Amino acid sequence: GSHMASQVGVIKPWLLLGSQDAAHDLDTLKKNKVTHILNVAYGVENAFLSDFTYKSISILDLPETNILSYFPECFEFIEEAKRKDGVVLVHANAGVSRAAAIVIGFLMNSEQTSFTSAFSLVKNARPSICPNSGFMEQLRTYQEGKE
Repeated sequence: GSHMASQVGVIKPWLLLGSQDAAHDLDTLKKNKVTHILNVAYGVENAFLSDFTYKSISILDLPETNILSYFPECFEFIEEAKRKDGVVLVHANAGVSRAAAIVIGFLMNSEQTSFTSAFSLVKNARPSICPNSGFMEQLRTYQEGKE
């Protein structure tokens, strides 16, 4: 639909979580010092191609989507933005399910923190998160083989 105001969540100094409206808000991308944009929706345009480094990974917000399977490509890119001393916006469409799951899993992977703690960090930053129940269960299981 038509563009609306948005509120991104701060996950790390260098890692933001938000919606496609945030991805399409040049005023706030500027203010937030964004350098990198990770688009994990389906069919959302990258609007400012000369202005940011982009990565698009097509993902469907369905409970049968295996969110874990997209982690390497997402986490690679997130780490690129960090290594460059930039800021990455991770977004999808609503930015409450796919994109939320990616960031929760990124915290679990990068710092070996629990699902419950990663989830709480992300939801405190972005109270609108609400991952689909497939993603939820997938995240609960993630990396349990290393215990």
